[PDB]
Amino acid sequence: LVHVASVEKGRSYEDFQKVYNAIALKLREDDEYDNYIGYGPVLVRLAWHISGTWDKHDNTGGSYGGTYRFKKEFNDPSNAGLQNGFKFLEPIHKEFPWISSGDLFSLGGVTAVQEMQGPKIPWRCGRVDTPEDTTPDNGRLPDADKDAGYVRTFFQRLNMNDREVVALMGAHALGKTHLKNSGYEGGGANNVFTNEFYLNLLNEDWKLEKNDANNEQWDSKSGYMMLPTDYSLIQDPKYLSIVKEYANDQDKFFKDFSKAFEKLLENGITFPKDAPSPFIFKTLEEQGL
Ligand code: HEM
Ligand SMILES: Nc1ncc(C2CC2)[nH]1
Repeated sequence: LVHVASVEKGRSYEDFQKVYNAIALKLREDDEYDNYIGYGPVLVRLAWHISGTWDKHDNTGGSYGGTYRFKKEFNDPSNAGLQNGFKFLEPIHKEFPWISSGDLFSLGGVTAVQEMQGPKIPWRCGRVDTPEDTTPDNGRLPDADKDAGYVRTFFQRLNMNDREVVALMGAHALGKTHLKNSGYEGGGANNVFTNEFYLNLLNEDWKLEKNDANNEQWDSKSGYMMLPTDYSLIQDPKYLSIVKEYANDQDKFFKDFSKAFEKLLENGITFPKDAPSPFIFKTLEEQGL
C-alpha cells in the first residue's frame, strides 16, 4: 500500500507559512483553554494520535489520509479530548480550505511545538485525504498502564527504536492528563517545551498511588505525575541511560525530538524524488508578529 505525497496545487513555502501563522496567532489568542494552558499541548497530542495509528507492516493508518475527520477514529476512546484540538483547527481549515486534513493536523503539532519554544521541526506537505473506508480501527494507540517491554514492542510497529521512543515521550512535559479523558489526573500543566520530563523522572520523589478512577500512577510531593509507561523509562536500564542523557543535554533532546517527531508525522508517506525539501517555518517571534 503506497501513499505518494502530492503537493497542494500550486502551493509553496509561503502558503504554508501563512497557515502556520494563522495557527500560531490563534494559539496566542485563545489563551484561556484548559485553565490557561492554551491549545499547544492538545495540538501536539492530536498530531501524535493521527500519526500513531500507523502500521509499518501494511502501511495502514498514519497521518497521510487525514482519517481522524471520520467518526470511527474521531470517537476512538484513545482520542478522548482531542475534539478540542479539532475544533481549534476548524476555522483555520475554513480560511485555508486547500490544505489537506493530514497536512493541517500534522502542521498543527509542528506549529505548537515551535511556538511553545521547542525545537524547529522540518515539515513536508502533500498528505492527501483518503475515503472513510481507509480509517483504521480503534485500538492502535498505546495503553498507559503497561511496562517497558510493552512500550518497546509497541513502538516497533511505528519503526521507532529506544532513543526515538525516549525522545518522543519528552512531549509529556507539556499539558496534563484529565480524569474524564483518560482515567489519569495531574501533570505539570506547562505550555513551554523543555527537557523537564527527564529531570522530573530522575529528581522527584515518586510514589505509586491510585487515582480517583482506580488506576495506578506515580505522584510526587511536588505535585507532578508519571504514567506507568513513563516511569518504565527509568525501570528499564536501556531506557534509563537515554533519560539521563536528555536530562543532561537540552540541545541533544531538542535535536533528537525534532528528528523523531518529523519521522512520526511522515511515516507511511512516499516523497517523490522531485518533491520540495522540508520546510522550516519561522515562529511568530522570529517574524516580529
Ligand atoms: C506509551 C506511549 C504514550 C502513552 C501511553 C501516552 C498516554 C497519554 C495519556 C493517557 C495522556 C492524557 C490524555 C488526557 O487525559 O487528556 C497523554 C497526554 C499527552 N500526550 Fe501522551 N502518551 C504516549 C506518548 C506520547 C507521545 C509519543 C507524544 C508526542 C510526541 C505524546 C503527547 C502528549 C501530550 C502533549 C499530552 C498532553 C495533552 C493535553 O494536555 O491535553 N504522548 N498521553
Ligand atoms: N509526566 C507526564 N506524563 C503524562 C503527563 C501529562 C499528559 C501530559 N505528564
